[PDB]
Amino acid sequence: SPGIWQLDCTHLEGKVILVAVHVASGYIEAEVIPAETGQETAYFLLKLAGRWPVKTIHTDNGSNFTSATVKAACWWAGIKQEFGIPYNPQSQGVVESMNKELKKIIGQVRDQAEHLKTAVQMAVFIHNKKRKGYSAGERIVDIIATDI
Amino acid sequence: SPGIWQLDCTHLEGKVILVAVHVASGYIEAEVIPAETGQETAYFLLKLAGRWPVKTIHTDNGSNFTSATVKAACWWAGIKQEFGIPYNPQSQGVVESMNKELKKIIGQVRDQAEHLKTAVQMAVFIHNKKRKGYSAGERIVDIIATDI
Ligand SMILES: Cc1nc2c(ccn2Cc2ccc(F)c(F)c2)c(-c2ccc3c(c2C)CCCO3)c1[C@H](OC(C)(C)C)C(=O)O
Ligand SMILES: Cc1nc2c(ccn2Cc2ccc(F)c(F)c2)c(-c2ccc3c(c2C)CCCO3)c1[C@H](OC(C)(C)C)C(=O)O
Repeated sequence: SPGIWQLDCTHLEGKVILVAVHVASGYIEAEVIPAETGQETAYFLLKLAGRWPVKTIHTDNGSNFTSATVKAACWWAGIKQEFGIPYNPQSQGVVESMNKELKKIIGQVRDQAEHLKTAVQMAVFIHNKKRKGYSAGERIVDIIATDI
Repeated sequence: SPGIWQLDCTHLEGKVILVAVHVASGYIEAEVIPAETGQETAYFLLKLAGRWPVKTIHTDNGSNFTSATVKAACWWAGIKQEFGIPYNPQSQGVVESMNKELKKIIGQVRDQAEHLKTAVQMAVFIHNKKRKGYSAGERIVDIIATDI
């Protein structure tokens, strides 16, 4: 489904990186957030939902979607709650692979910037433009355009 | 051209809103930034360029693209410098109209949130999904997919 995104946080240098993966394409949106809080996740979801047609959110940590602020963002944006991760052999290992690739790229470009957030955005850019043939960026735009 | 974006800052409640308009579609990306600085504009451009294929940036304030940090972001992302705004009757008034519409929507939803940044993201969501027929969100994905 083109409306499914998986959101997870990863920790690096005492900072938190919120990583959203568009499951059907492997496209990533990421932000360095001041703390792993419900208010940060809610704000991130409102931004994401205004940029792409988000129908469902998945995660490897269900408790991060329990706060009143996150429930309010999903209610307002019309995003449906997902219990666990439904078995889908087509997307098996895709989210883990995209997160592994992003982490590797961050490590590879880290010394090119002072701030971790700068290295993270360089890594998102490299990841989204990398041809695998099409790139994740080309794939998401094709998937969504064809779904419209 | 599908690679042209116009970036400008607007001021509201003592805060700064950086508004990026995809000129061919009217699609918007916006963020509330802590101050009108070169480092904030540079970071915003790196994020934008990793999400969409940005070729050229326009603005109504040329001096905001003179810092070493902004020049570095454009160099790394391969974004070309534009002197003034070239005459294009097809896009006449589009950026001004999109900014006017965003400002009106912010005013309309402002009392639904505590934080201005929340109202801004609600406004971006409403703007991008509004059918004018297609929405700006549907138009950008069609323009970029067809350009690929
Ligand atoms: C924090 C920061 N400063 C930057 C720069 C560029 C110039 N300067 C000024 C400067 C002057 C003298 C130095 F000795 C020095 F080390 C840096 C980028 C920057 C901006 C864009 C960019 C890159 C860099 C390094 C790398 C490739 C992708 O695009 C930075 C940068 O921080 C912001 C993006 C927030 C401005 C950083 O983290 O280093
Ligand atoms: C700051 C903030 N808090 C929120 C909420 C929701 C619950 N709460 C807790 C709360 C509890 C008791 C209250 F009396 C009270 F006023 C708010 C949103 C929020 C989150 C998402 C959202 C909306 C709201 C209001 C409006 C529609 C779009 O989606 C907020 C919100 O701030 C963050 C998004 C940063 C969490 C805000 O600015 O109000």
